[PDB]
Amino acid sequence: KVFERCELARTLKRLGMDGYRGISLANWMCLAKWESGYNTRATNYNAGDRSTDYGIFQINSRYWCNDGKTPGAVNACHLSCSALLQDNIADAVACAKRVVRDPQGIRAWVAWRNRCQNRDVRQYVQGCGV
Ligand SMILES: [Cl-]
Ligand SMILES: [Cl-]
Ligand SMILES: [Cl-]
Repeated sequence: KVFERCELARTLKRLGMDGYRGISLANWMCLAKWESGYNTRATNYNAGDRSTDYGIFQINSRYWCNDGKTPGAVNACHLSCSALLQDNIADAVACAKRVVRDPQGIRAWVAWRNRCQNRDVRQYVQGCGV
């Protein structure tokens, strides 16, 4: 599914994302907008390294989830990558929390550095009741 902005924002707040390891809700919103345009079924194959990025946060199969088809991969989220293609994003959120427990935090996503870091991301949550 393709979330609407404010419904997403409340969905993520319910799932404990606001201020998770120091990360405001707006940053997560910015990350989701730029990774997938709020589309849980979004995928991107990386021909270069044989990995795939899954779902609304575009979580990569090499490190985080299992798809069976990525060399030398580990599954730190302990999930099938299919869990990251669901309408219900709880599993994707749990995995995203796990990504940011590692030592880069949100910096693990390059789209966040490009499109979010040291920018004014207030607009993402404006009007949403969060
Ligand atoms: Cl911030
Ligand atoms: Cl699973
Ligand atoms: Cl679902």
